Amino acid sequence: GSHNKPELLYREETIETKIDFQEEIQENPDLAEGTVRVKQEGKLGKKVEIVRIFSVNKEEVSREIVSTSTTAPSPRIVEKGTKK
Repeated sequence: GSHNKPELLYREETIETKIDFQEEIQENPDLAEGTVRVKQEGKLGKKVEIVRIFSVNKEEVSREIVSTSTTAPSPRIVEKGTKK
C-alpha cells in the first residue's frame, strides 16, 4: 500500500539471451587429406522476451508478456579431407 497519489505506470523491458550452438567435424573423401573446409559458420542465437510491468502508485502490481521471438543458433560444421 504505497502512501502517495495513485499513478498507473507501464514499464516495458526487453530480455535478450544468447543461445549457444553445437560443433561437429565430418570427413570428406572428396577433399585432399588434411584439408579443412568450414561447411557451416558457428553463430550464436538469441531468445527475445518483451514484457510490460504494471505499477500503480509507484508500486508493482503485475506483469504481462508483450511479445517474444527466438532466433535459432547456427551449429558449426567443419569438413576434414581424407581418403576413404
